[PDB]
Amino acid sequence: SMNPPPPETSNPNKPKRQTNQLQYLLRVVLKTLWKHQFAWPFQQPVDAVKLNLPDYYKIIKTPMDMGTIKKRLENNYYWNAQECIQDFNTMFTNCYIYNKPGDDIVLMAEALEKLFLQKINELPTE
Ligand SMILES: Cc1nnn(C2CCNCC2)c1-c1cccc(Oc2cc(Br)ccc2Br)n1
Ligand SMILES: [Cl-]
Ligand SMILES: [Cl-]
Repeated sequence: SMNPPPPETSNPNKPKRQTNQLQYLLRVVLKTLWKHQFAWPFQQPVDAVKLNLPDYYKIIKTPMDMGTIKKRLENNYYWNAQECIQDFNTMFTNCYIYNKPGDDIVLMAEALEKLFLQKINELPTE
């Protein structure tokens, strides 16, 4: 197919945790970023058929998006907060890798990344 399968959101053998930091990543970080005016391109996997981008998955080999992250958090997919943070990082970096400095989508990712970093500086630590 032209679209690869989307990243998994379940994996029965993988060991899982529920932690306060992961709960905060869902309730506060993800759900706030989700409502930002620039969130919509990032709310679902890139559909290369819909978007007419036969090169997207030629370039991006570790796709990630906030819809996948949301489902992973809801399904308790992660072991720890850093694992989820890594998925956000992959999503932003993919956008920079596929696009160009100054593109509208890159301006959006830059703004979202700054907001993300601001929110993860407030991760509960106690
Ligand atoms: C993520 C992501 N990373 N790159 N892209 C496009 C950006 C445009 N070029 C091809 C790659 C997306 C993406 C995902 C869903 C919808 C969507 O829609 C657009 C958004 C803008 Br802002 C501008 C134009 C479009 Br179409 N873009
Ligand atoms: Cl647990
Ligand atoms: Cl199309």
